[PDB]
Amino acid sequence: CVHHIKRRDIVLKWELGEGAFGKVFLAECHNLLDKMLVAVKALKESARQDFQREAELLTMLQHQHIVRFFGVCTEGRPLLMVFEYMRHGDLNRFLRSHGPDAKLLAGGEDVAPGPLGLGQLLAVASQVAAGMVYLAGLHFVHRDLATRNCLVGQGLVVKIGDFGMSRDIYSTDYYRVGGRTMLPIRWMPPESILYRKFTTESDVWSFGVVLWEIFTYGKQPWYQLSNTEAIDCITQGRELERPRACPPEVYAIMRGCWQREPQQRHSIKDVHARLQALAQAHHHH
Ligand SMILES: COc1cc(-c2cn(CC(=O)Nc3cc(C4CC4)nn3-c3ccccc3)nn2)ccc1-n1cnc(C)c1
Ligand SMILES: [Cl-]
Repeated sequence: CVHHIKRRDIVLKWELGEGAFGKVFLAECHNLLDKMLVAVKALKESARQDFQREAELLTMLQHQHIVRFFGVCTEGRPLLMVFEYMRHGDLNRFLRSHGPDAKLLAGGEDVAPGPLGLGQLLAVASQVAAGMVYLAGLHFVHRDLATRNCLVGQGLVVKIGDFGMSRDIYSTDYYRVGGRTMLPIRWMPPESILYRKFTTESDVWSFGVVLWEIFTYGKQPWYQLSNTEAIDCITQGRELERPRACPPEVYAIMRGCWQREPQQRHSIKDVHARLQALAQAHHHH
């Protein structure tokens, strides 16, 4: 039940990013909800079946913390996928520009430049956890949860996607095991690195790594290490250090996501419930 969009109704503004399989542009869309900003993904190239499967999946996935999908454009070439426009771009970039050095990075006119506070970091964390609760409820395995795969809209609205253009400007976040198989090893637990076992339990481990990215203002996990050294540390069971901005109670949540046995990891629903309770308790303080 994929919604179709006339090519005449899409006005491309500029190219945001490019990957091996697609191109993402900022665009204007007419008669969707007159003149609306949207983000358009163009299919570069089998590929048409993957595009069809994705469009169907994105029409079915509907949640306030999953990237909004408006439809496709199958009239002519390239094939297009229309997504919502999220002003603040990807969450990794957003965290890096609203960190301890935000004042140095800020434009002269930027509103109240400075590092995000605890309340804001907990609201970002709780929103990503809510999206992961929804996917787990559908028995859907993301396999590449990371802040680079989240978008931030005006009003600190956070939504999860799966971009693969992430595999271009964030090519350093992937390890090539062979051919075209790019693994986000720094976000993966030992069973995924060793045997490519991806489940809702390997996604909860990645959510723990997302919490660490959030509380370090977007640092790359294991940044001190090469890909082979990070693989060795993870399989040996080394844990990421508690971030300076991370309260001990948030680090206890990360540790719950990082239990060695996948079945011993806390469920994403309990992780979200705990994050939502900490965000509520801090609201007025
Ligand atoms: C990086 O920025 C954007 C990048 C996209 C975008 C979208 N997609 C596809 C995409 O997100 N796909 C997707 C989402 C999911 C959900 C987690 C469950 N699953 N899959 C999925 C499934 C099977 C196979 C491949 C993917 N790729 N790029 C869109 C807007 C934006 N942007 C906005 N605003 C701005 C300024 C940019
Ligand atoms: Cl602890």
